[PDB]
Order: sequence, then C-alpha cells, then structure tokens
Amino acid sequence: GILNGDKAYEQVEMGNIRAYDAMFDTSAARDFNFVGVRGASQQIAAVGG
Amino acid sequence: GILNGDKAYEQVEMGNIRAYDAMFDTSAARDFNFVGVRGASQQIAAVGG
Repeated sequence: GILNGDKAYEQVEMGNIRAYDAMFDTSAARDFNFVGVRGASQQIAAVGG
Repeated sequence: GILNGDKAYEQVEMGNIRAYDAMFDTSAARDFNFVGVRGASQQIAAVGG
C-alpha cells in the first residue's frame, strides 16, 4: 500500500551498489518480497517526482 | 608511513556520516589509533589534490 515515515530508509547509503532496491535484504523476512522492494522504491521515487 | 592499494578504503560510503575518518572503527585494533586514521585520511585527500 502506502509508504511509511517511521524510518529513514531513503537515507540508507552504501558503496558501489547501483540499484536502490539492492541495498535491502528481504531474505530473512517471510512477509515481504523482491518485487515489494522494487515496487516500493518506485513509489519512493514518485514522491520526489 | 605511505598509503596502501590493497583495499578500496576510499570507496567506503555510509549514510549521514559527515567525517571520512568517522567511517572506521579502530577500537578492536590494538595496533592503530584515532590520529592514525585522521592522519591517513589527510594523506588520502592529498593524493587527489
């Protein structure tokens, strides 16, 4: 659904990682997905235009 | 002494950290220091001018 403001996931920065979604590890989560992060990151970008 | 090329310590990137030397933890090392990292980072910068 809609995004969150609980965390600064938009402030996470990493070296040499080119894709934003590749900064996050969903493997331990049985709840969330790989298209979930990519779909979220498209909603994150759309906030900024 | 002189710098190294064994590692990409110049490619380490972190969020919200303003000082380059503050990216590194010397606490576990009994060999190295806090002015050692700052002195190194001044030699790292001087390479680029």
